[PDB]
Amino acid sequence: SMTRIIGGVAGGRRIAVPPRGTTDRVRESLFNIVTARRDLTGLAVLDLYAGSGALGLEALSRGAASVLFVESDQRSAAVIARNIEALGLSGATLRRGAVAAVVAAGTTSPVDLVLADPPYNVDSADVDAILAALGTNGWTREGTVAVVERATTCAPLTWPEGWRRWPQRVYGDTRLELAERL
Amino acid sequence: SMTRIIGGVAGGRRIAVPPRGTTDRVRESLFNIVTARRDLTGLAVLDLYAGSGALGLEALSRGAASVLFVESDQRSAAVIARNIEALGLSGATLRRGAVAAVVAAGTTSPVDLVLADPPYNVDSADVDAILAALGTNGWTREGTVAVVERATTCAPLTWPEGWRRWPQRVYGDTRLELAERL
Amino acid sequence: SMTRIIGGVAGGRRIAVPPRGTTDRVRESLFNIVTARRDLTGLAVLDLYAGSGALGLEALSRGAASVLFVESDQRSAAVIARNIEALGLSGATLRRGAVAAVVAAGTTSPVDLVLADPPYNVDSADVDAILAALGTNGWTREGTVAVVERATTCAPLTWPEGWRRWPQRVYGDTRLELAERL
Repeated sequence: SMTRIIGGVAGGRRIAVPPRGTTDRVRESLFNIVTARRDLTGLAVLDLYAGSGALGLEALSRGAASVLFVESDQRSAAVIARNIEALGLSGATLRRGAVAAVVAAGTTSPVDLVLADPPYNVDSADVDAILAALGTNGWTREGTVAVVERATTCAPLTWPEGWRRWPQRVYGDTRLELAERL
Repeated sequence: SMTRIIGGVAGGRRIAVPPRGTTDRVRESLFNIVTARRDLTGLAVLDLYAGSGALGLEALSRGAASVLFVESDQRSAAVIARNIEALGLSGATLRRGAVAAVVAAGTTSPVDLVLADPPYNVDSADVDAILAALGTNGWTREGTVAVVERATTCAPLTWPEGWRRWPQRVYGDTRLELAERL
Repeated sequence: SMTRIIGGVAGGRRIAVPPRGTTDRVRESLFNIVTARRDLTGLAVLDLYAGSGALGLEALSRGAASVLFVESDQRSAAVIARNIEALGLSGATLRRGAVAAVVAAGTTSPVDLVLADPPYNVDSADVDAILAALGTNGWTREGTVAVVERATTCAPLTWPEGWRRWPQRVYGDTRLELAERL
């Protein structure tokens, strides 16, 4: 199947989705929330468990300078690459690998916005460990926003350390947890 | 003379200016900067040395929930009141009094955005004392943005405390200094 | 012009006065009243809108441990400094700046006695806000005495909070308002 980029310069353009996931309201809202509180212009973005790439590509559409997509599934990575090419927007890099492993090894290049939509079978307590790692392994700096999409049946996240949680939002059966590094 | 509100629901509407200050680019750019990094929706605003009220009325036009205008000069207060009326927007309060003395006495009602364009004969070191007072006397909370408009010939401000300075902007012979409370 | 210190170790010594306010009985009586109820020995004093410094210097003469003089006018600050040096008494500090802005920014060092002779052009409502600020911003502690000298044509002060007013005194066309922090 396909979904559509919501807003920005590629708004209304179609992108492919790998096999299931499993909304437009959720993605629209996510970016209304973020862009209400931050300009995407010039921002570096990390899109974890990227899947189709819908979240990172939305960010690029709305003026982010860079997005690193991290995705473990090879067919999903192919779909991401195809979507990057179809949109024609600069600044995308694709890293195919086990997400928690990439996150574990860290970086010297922090981002300003982390987007994550883990698969159904990732427990919230392992996500919590990823959130700690974002803080300590170079991925974030003061002001970095992290957004995690989870089904409402998943246990809520436990934010670490020095993150200020934003208000929690629900949409049908999906929850968005949002926080910023102090 | 008159100037115009730049954007928001009253964009284009005229407002009166007291016996002069003495731009549209400065006011436009101020709000481009702030509204890139913060949603004005629902915010509480403090407009110090308000003069015509152009800054605080701009904030109201763009969706601020409240503005407290503070102004010492009686004719200027009269102009501000006329402008609140002319515009017809809710959420405005006018307090006529000596601005530093108002700030000194404090509040239990913090704001999210402080706008200040002090007259030419207020020294920067006195503004510095006001910026400290905003911190300690109830006017601010974590996340509050402060913006001070000064002629380029004035000495730069010394931010106190735990404010993080944003990049400094200059426009002709006006500087804007912007910061947020950590 | 010149005036004389009334009492204390510097009793009867001359001090210079800036371009005028515009008495000896007022200052004599002020200290008769205060020293009837409080010992000056070892006290910390604040002299706001100090002008010539005549009040704070009187306090030092009678045994105050310290006086912080606050005065905005540069020639007046020069006169205070000259008077401090002429008397030769220790414990004087001179802070030149906008008085309400100094008061706004506060302190971690309270005083026992506040003396204030605001200029004619300062409204009683702005003095009232200073009086509030004195209580909340670190300038006072339990027992601190505040004394404000005003022309009888000025409206009376509104004392805040947990101040107990002492009896009001009048001397020609000057009033003294005295109170103590509960």
